[PDB]
Amino acid sequence: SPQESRRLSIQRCIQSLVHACQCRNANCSLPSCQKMKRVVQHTKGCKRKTNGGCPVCKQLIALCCYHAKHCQENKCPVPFCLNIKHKLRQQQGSGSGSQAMDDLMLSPDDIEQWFTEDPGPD
Ligand SMILES: [Zn+2]
Ligand SMILES: [Zn+2]
Ligand SMILES: [Zn+2]
Repeated sequence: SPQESRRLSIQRCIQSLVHACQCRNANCSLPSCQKMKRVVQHTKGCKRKTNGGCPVCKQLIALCCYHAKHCQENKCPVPFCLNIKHKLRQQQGSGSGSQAMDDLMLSPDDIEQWFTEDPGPD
């Protein structure tokens, strides 16, 4: 199924995201660690975050929201996860399922563009 490949790509980026948020080795050798650290340091200093119109915060929110549904830690390292878990425990309570029942709202190859074609000089 294409949903398994989609879940695998999203899980690649979610593991890279939680890794990047807990990575005390900052100038790390992992490829997606450095890609996630760029967008995490960006959004922490941003003023147009998803609610406004920022595409990098919105694209980071897509993977952080997919992550937060499954995450169960008291104080997880991901910046948006805590906020998303609080609103989801208030609204949904029971979280989300697996594979065929997941946050399938995005393309798995497009997540690889979100960290390559993001806002900057040209
Ligand atoms: Zn790292
Ligand atoms: Zn932003
Ligand atoms: Zn989390």
